[PDB]
Amino acid sequence: DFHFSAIFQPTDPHHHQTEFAKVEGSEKYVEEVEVFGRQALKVNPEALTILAHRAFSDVHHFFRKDHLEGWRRAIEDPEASDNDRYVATTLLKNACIAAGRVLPSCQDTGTAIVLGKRGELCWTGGEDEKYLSKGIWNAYRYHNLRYSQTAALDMFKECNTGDNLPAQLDLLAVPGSDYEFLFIAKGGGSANKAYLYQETKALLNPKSLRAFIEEKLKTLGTAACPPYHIALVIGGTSAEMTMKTVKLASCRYYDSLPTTGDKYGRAFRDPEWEKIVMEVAQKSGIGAQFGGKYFAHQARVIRLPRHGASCPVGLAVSCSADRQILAHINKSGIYIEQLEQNPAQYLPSVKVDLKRPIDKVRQQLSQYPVGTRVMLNGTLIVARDIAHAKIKEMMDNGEPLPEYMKTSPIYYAGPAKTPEGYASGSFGPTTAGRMDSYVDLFQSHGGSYITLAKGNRSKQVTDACKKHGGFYLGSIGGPAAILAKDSIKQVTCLAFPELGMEAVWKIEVEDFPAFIVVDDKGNDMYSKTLA
Amino acid sequence: DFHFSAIFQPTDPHHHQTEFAKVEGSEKYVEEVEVFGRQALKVNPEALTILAHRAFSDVHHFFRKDHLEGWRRAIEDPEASDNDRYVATTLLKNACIAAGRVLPSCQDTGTAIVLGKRGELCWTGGEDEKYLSKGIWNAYRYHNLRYSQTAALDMFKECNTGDNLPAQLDLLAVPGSDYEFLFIAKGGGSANKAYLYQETKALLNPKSLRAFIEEKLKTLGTAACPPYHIALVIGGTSAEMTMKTVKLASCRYYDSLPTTGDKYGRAFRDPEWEKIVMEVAQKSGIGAQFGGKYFAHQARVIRLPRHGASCPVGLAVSCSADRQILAHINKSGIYIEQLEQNPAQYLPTSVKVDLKRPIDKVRQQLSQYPVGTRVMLNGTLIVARDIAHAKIKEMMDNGEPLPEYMKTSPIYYAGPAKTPEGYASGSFGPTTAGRMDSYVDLFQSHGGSYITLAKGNRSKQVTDACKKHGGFYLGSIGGPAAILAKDSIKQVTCLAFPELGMEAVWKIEVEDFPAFIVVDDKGNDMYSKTLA
Ligand code: SF4
Ligand code: SF4
Repeated sequence: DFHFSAIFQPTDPHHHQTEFAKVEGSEKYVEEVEVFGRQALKVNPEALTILAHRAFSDVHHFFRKDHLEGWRRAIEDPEASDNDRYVATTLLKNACIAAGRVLPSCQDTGTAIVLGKRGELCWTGGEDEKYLSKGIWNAYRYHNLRYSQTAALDMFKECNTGDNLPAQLDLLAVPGSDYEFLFIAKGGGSANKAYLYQETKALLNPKSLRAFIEEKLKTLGTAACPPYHIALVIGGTSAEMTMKTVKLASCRYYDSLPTTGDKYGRAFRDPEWEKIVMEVAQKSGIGAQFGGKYFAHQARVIRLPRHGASCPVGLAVSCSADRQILAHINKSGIYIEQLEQNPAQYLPSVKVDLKRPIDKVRQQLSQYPVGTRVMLNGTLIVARDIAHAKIKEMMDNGEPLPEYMKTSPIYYAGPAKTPEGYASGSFGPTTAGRMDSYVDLFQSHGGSYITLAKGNRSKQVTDACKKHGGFYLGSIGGPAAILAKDSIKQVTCLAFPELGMEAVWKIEVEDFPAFIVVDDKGNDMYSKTLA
Repeated sequence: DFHFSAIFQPTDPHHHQTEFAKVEGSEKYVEEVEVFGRQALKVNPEALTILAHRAFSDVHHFFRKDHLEGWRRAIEDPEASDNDRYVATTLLKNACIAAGRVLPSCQDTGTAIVLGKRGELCWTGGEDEKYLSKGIWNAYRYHNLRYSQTAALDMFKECNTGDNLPAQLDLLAVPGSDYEFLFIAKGGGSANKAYLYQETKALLNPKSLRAFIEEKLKTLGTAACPPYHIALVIGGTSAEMTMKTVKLASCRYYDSLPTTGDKYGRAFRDPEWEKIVMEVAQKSGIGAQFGGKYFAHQARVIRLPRHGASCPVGLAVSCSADRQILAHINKSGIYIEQLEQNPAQYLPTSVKVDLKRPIDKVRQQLSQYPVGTRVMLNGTLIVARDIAHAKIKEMMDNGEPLPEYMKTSPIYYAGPAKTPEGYASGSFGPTTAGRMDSYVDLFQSHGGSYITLAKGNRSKQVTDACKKHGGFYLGSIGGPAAILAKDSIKQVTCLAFPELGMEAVWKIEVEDFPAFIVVDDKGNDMYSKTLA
C-alpha cells in the first residue's frame, strides 16, 4: 500500500531545455571511474572555483532571453504606456552597456547564492564550500562589482566584510555521479520583496484567492525595479520550504513541473492562475515603475501540499537585475548556461539646474505636478541606510544636521567599484522606503528637502514634504551602468569612508533623468495605483 | 587575503552533548571500505527505513529534558500564576500518559520533517528519499498517530493523502562518510506561528529592537499551546535561509554556536537578547495559555549576516508538542537520541456544566459567570474544524440551511488521531480557534455555533458576534490530547462527512472536560488586556 511520490517531479530535471557552453579544456578536472560496480566521477575541487568565478562574473553582464523579450514586449505593445516604453528602452540600453563586460548591469551586484546538487558518487574531496567561496571571492575581487555583505560584530555593531562573502551555499545530496548547480546573484531590493503569509482553508476558493492576489501584488509596489518576474506559492510543508520554492519559481527553475495534482500531493504549476496573476498585474495600472501595463514580465504559480491545519503562502519577484545561471559538471567537464551576448537585437522633460541655492531648486520644482519628467544637472549628495542612522544618532546627541545634508538633493545609492580609467562604477538608486523614518526629522531640522531614489514611499513622507516644502524624485530603477557611463562625471567620498559603498558621497551629474513622485502639496503619483 | 568562514560554526557539530542509544545489531547495515585511498562507508538503505520508523514512533511518546524542566519550573516558581501551574501540571500528566507508548502526546502528530547530512563518501545506493519515506510511512500506518497531510488535486480540490506523506526531506551534501539527521514531527499550529518580517537598519538599535520584540511576541498569542520555546533570527542571506535558521534554532539545533560575531560575518547566539526575549515574555502577563509568567520555556536568538539593503527577521516557536530527535549512522551502526522515558519524576475551583440540557439552558448558566472562570463540561460535543466549516458555509451559500447538528450542542474544533484497539478514543485535543473566526457570526445568525470550544485567542469579530447573539467561546487547555482521550472522552461516533478523515463531523460524549470562559455574551475577552 506504500507508494513513494516525490513532491517535485520536473519533466526536465537536468534542464535540457537550457543551452550550455563547455569551459575549454575543463575535461582535465574530471575523471570517470568505476567503483564496486558503479560509475563514479572524480572532480578536482579547483573546478568548483573556476565555475563559480565564471558564473558570478558572466551573470552581471548578460541576461536570459525571456527577460530581454519582456522588455521588447513592453516597447512594442500598443497598449503599453509612454512611461512603460521609456523605462523598458532605458533598461535595454543599460543591458547593452553591461554586455561590454566592464560595468555590471546593476550597482547592487547582489548576494552570492549557490544551489548545488552533488551526486552520491560525485567525489570532490569534500571541501566544496571553501572552493566555491574562493571562486565567488575571485569574481567580486577582480571585477568591477560591489562588496554588499554586512557582518554583525555584535547585535548592533556592523562592518562591511569587504569581499562580498559569506555566500549562501545550499549543497544537496542527490542520486548519480554528476554535480548540478543554480547560481543566483540576488539583489537586496528584490530579496526584500519575498513575503510569507500564514493563511487558511478560507483562502482556498476562486473569489478569496483572486482578491488576495489583487491585495498582495500592490504591496510589492515599484520598490524592486519592475517589470517583475512574479512567483506565487500556495501551500508547502513548512514556511522555509514555501519560501525556498517561491525563490526557485522566480528563477524559472520549476518551469517543467507537471500542471496537475494527484492523490499523493505532488507539486504542480498552475497555468490558469499564472494567467490570472498576469491579468491582475496588467489591470493594476502600476506599470513598469511609473504607471502603465507592464508591472510584470511573466508569472509562475506553484501549488504545494499542506498540513490540514496550515496554509503557508509565498510571494516573491525577480527584478530588472534578473541574474541566475544554470551549470553542471560531468565526465566531459564544466558546462555553464549560455546567456544572451547580443542584447541590442531586442531593441527596435524639464531641465533642473542643481547649481543654485537649494531653495531656488525647491521653487522651480514647486511649479510642476507629480509625474513630471525632470533632467538633473549638478551636485548630488549620496547617502543611504547606515549614514542616515549615524546622522540621526548625531542629532540625538545634540549635534547639528551636517551641512552636506542641506546643500543638495540626497541621492540614496551605493556605488560598485570604479573601472580603471572610468569616472564611476555602476551607480543606480537604492529603495527610498527604507529611509522614510528619517525624512520628517531631517526636514524639520532644515535638510533633505529633496530626495532622489526609486520606489513608492509611505504617507509620512508625503505629509513631511507637504509640511516642509519638500520633494521626492524617482530615478528609473535598474539602469546603473548607463547612468554611470552617461550621467555621472565625478565621484568623491565625503564622509564615513569605513562604510565602503555606504559612505556619504558627493557626485556631479549631467542629464540625470527622474520623475517628480511626491511634491510639496500633498500629492503622490502612486496614490491611485498603489492605494 | 582570501579567508573562508562558514556561517555556522557550532563548537559541538556532532552533538556530543546529546545522549544517544545504539539500535541493537545495526552494525550489520554498514561496511567500511576504501577506494582511491579514502575511507568510505557502504550503508544498506534499509537502515534509513529502520531509523525513520523508530524516530517517528519514539518522538510521540517522550520529550527532552529541557522541555520537561520548563514545565516543572512553571509549577515550582513562586512567580508562576495559579493558571500557569494548572496548565503545566496538566501537560506533565499528559506526558506521563504518552510515555505508555499507546497514545501520542498530541492528536496533531505533525508533518514529518527530515534534515539529513550525507557524507561525500557515505554510499546508500542513492534512494534515500524513498527509504526514509517508507520508514515514515511505517511509523504513521502501524501506530496510533494521524494522517494530517492534504493533497491538492487542483488549486482548490483537496483530499487527505491517507498516510501522512509527503514528508519534507532536506538532504544535504557534507564532508566525510557518515550520515547525520535531525527528525522533526512538526505540529501545524506551531508551524503556523513561523513569521517572516522584512525590516531595515532602522530596527537595529536597542530601543527599536526591544519595542519590536514586545510587539511581535503578542502576535504569537496563545494559539500554539505555550509555554513556547521562542526563536528569533535577526538577519540572513535570504528569506528562506532566515526561516530555516529560526526553525532549527527553535529545535535547539544551534545551541553550540559562538556567542560573538566577527568581521567575516559568522552566525552567533546572543545570550543578552535571549534574556531580553524572556523578560518581555514573562512581563507580558500572557502566561502558559491563561495569564501569568510562563509564556515561554526559553529563548534562542541568532544574529546573522545581511546584505546592506536587507534585514529579514524570523520569529517562530516550538509548541507543547516539542518533537525532534537527533540521530546518526556510522561505522558502528545506527544511533538515536535518547529521550526521557520517565517524565513522572518532573512532577512535584470550577463550575460543573451539564451539556445534556437544551443549549439555551447552557447559555443561561454560562451567562452567570465572568471570563476567566474555570468550567468542567459533561455531555455531548459536536466536532468540526476547518474543512467541515468550509463545506457547511458552501452549503449555506447554495441556499441550504445550517445543519441541525450545529445547533444542538457546543462545537468542538478538533481532529482526532487513530483509535487504539480497545480504547474509546485516540488522542483528541483542540484545534486553533482563530482559523474558524470567519464562520462564527454567520453560523450564530442562523441559530447555531452559540458555544464553541477550542484553543487560542480569537479576533474582535468573534467577541462582537458572541455579544450580539448571546454566545460564548470556551478555551480548552491546548496540548493535553492523550489525557483528554484517556480520562475525558467516553464515546466517539462519526456523524457527517465520512469522506473527510480526521476532519469529518464527529459526535463525542465527554466527562470532566476542563475549559476556561474566554469570550462571554457581554463583550468581554480574557485576553483583551494581555494581547491588546
Ligand atoms: S535591479 Fe533594482 S531591485 Fe534589482 S538589485 Fe538592482 S537596484 Fe535592487
Ligand atoms: S501542541 Fe498545540 S500547537 Fe502543537 S501540534 Fe499539538 S495542538 Fe498544535
